[PDB]
Amino acid sequence: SGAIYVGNYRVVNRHLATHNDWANLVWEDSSRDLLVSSTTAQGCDTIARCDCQTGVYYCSSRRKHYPVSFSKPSLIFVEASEYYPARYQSHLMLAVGHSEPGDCGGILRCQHGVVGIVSTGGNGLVGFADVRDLLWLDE
Ligand SMILES: NC(=O)[C@H]1CCC(=O)N(Cc2cccc3cc[nH]c23)C1
Ligand SMILES: [Zn+2]
Repeated sequence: SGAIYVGNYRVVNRHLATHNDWANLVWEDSSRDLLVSSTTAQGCDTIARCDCQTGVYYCSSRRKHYPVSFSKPSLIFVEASEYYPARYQSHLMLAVGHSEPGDCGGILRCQHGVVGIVSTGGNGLVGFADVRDLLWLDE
């Protein structure tokens, strides 16, 4: 589980979005596994605007934060799940680290702020949905 709160927006994994998220839909992309909904309260998270390839993510299946090296956003083949058939997910960053499905939503942070959220895993790998290119989150 996990969301990002910047301004009047809430960023969640599209596969974990609620009825409230869908009834206040701002933008969704199934190929990126992202969904953005609108909020009444004002969020304080800082979105990183950078090309950083090192950061720290939160892993709820271990209650720990882990430092990682991750790839630049790209089209990666992702195995079938109960939410999506086997497809290519775009804007995906891979890292060597522990991940379990319930870890989706855990934030990846660098020295400039929030980079993205946990979205894929398996085989000792962890994949993150990049949010740094969504400049409209600060406006
Ligand atoms: N973005 C996607 O396609 C998601 C859809 C829902 C989902 O459970 N997964 C599989 C998955 C995610 C995170 C961690 C692990 C570990 C094993 N399987 C994992 C992928
Ligand atoms: Zn950075």
